[PDB]
Amino acid sequence: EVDKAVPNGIPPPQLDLPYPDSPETITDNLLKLTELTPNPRHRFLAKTLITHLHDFVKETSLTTDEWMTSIQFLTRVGQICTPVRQEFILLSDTLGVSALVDAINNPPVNGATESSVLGPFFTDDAPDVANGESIASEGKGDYMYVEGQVLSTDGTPVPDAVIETWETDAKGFYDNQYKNRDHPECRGRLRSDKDGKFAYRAVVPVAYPIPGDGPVGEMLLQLNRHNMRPNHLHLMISAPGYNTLVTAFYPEGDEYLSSDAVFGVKKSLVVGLEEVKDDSEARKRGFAEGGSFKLLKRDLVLVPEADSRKAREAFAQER
Amino acid sequence: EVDKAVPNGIPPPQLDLPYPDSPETITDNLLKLTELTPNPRHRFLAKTLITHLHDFVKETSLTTDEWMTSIQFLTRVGQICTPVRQEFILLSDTLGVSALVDAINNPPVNGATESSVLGPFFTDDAPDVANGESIASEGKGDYMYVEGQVLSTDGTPVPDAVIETWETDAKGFYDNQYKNRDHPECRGRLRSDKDGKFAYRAVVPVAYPIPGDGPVGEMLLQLNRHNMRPNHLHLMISAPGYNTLVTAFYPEGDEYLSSDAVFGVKKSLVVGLEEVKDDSEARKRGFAEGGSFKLLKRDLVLVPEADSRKAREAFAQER
Ligand SMILES: CCCCCCCCCCCCCCCCCCCC(=O)O[C@H](COC(=O)CCCCCCCCCCCCCC)COP(=O)(O)OCCN
Ligand SMILES: CCCCCCCCCCCCCCCCCCCC(=O)O[C@H](COC(=O)CCCCCCCCCCCCCC)COP(=O)(O)OCCN
Ligand SMILES: [Fe+3]
Ligand SMILES: [Fe+3]
Repeated sequence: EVDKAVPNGIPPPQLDLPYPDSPETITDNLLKLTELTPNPRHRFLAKTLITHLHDFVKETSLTTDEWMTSIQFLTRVGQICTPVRQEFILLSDTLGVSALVDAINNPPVNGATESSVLGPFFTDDAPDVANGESIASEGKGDYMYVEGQVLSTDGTPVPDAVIETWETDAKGFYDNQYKNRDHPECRGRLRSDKDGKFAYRAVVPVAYPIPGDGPVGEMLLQLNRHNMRPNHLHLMISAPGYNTLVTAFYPEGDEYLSSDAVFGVKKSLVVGLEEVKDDSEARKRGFAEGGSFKLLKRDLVLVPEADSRKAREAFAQER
Repeated sequence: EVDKAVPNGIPPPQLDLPYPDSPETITDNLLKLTELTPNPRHRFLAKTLITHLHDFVKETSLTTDEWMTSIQFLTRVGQICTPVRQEFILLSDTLGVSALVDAINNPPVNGATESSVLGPFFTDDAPDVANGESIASEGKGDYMYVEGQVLSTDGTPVPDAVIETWETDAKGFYDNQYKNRDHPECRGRLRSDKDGKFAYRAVVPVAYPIPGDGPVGEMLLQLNRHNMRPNHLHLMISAPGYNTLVTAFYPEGDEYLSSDAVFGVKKSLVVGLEEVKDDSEARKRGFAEGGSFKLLKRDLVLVPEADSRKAREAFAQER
């Protein structure tokens, strides 16, 4: 049995739509119809999409089998998605779309910190961590210290900003990739102080794979691409009056830096960690075993919300 | 909990991939990587796809919310697909892609019969119907007679071709849209005779809606488009040595002819049914109530398989 469908009530259009006598007329008629779309933003998106879609098909002479393979692929991508897995985001990520959209929507005007992709490992349950405390238990990897200031593009400190941070442990796992999730690990939620300063202890993150077991994984193998991300520390900074910044810093030295499978890496976000070999200083910062630590010293420069919106709308006129 | 992912074993590429310092470099790097795709057809498809995708994003300055809406839409489309519902095909259909691909892959060489979309109502269980017999029980709608000849493009009759035909009843339902499907209705499987001739009784099909209750239905309403198909009779003709023809004929007089929601209609496939007001002839053809019938007289011209393939690859030279 199959459902009886129901007419949606839209009338036959009063437009000149000649019966297609060649493949081009399909496109022409569809584009004519698209002009009936009443929201002009929707109309623009629809028109531009259709043109690209039809041009793609014409340029490639897509075959029946290739079209059907595409259909089945897109279907399987949707069907593997769950509240804990977003294969369509992963497809957007690996095809560079996520990163391109992210850039366009968060233009780094006036020397702002650049954004980078969020990925799937953010949790809204990270513990509160005071400045100087650790997001990582002892034994989760090599010591790293992170510090800087949250500032406006004009240089003014931003107090009370919320800084969410998360990363892998030394094995390349986020805390929710373990069976025993008794307590959060390698993540924290901080607040910039009254001078906009923040500091915390952490571990040196490591490279890791994105999901290669579903359709996106199959695609990467046909493209002879890897499914790896280089090491990074995630940060998300929010503060009323500013454009929320979702970003990451990528330590130098990782062989995947130039070929991030999701195009998170940006030049300004690759950081050279400083080796601090000063046992006294290490212990004073609260590293329990002292010795030495890698230092990641970086400010987080936020764009006032009105400036971000203005930049985006002004740049969208060019394009 | 989330799965540990696994590296796919592809190495970091030895390519010059500068860390993006502007959004354009995302695209440049992705296109460079794409050259590692080993199958040159895949490489071509991937490259063309990526360029269109990235151009679409740049031209529109797609917003974060629009991107996320798209993601969620595509997800829902996949998730509603089942063995009995293909919402991705419906999306391809309503955006004209299915019809465009179908045309390109079944070029009407030497004025052969043009193809048209299959839709979802084909069944491989249709009963055998002898020439002159009916695919429709009495009381399923207005009488129609269908006849013609199956031929090669050189004019040679094609004997023993298998002709699958199906259609709605006068209420606009296919047989599998009813609770009681004890037996097939308004469908049949014929064989062309030794002179390539076929003939059968049927009913005049009627306009009907495609599924409007899923994501594609929501999209059509935002585009101020209807979800209707004009009246049509489906045919699928197969014969060893020839390109299988999936087509449909669309009776004149239907207000949706110019605006088929899935772009099945083609100029050559619109047919003017002849009103035969001849009680005697109606009875002689086996119409039980006599009176009158509409006549659909159309030949089915098949392309020899080698010719179809040649035409397609020659046309792909242009593009
Ligand atoms: C907007 C204008 C531009 C759009 C125009 C076209 C969109 C629809 C048509 C898709 C065309 C398909 C051809 C692309 C091929 C690329 C990869 C080729 C290699 C390959 O074999 O990949 C298989 C299928 O991948 C695939 O099927 C990849 C499909 C990619 C889908 C298109 C983009 C998805 C959306 C991205 C994010 C959405 C954000 C919203 C803006 C993987 O399968 P396999 O190798 O295991 O087996 C089948 C192999 N013979
Ligand atoms: C070869 C295989 C082929 C497979 C088929 C091709 C696949 C191509 C991709 C199709 C994506 C279309 C998704 C649009 C969903 C819109 C409908 C959602 C439901 C709903 O009621 O949403 C409304 C949106 O309608 C609207 O937005 C109506 C306007 C429709 C515009 C369509 C273009 C939008 C951007 C899509 C980019 C995808 C990249 C290419 C793969 C309100 O929500 P809203 O108003 O906020 O929605 C704006 C963001 N779209
Ligand atoms: Fe990550
Ligand atoms: Fe139909």
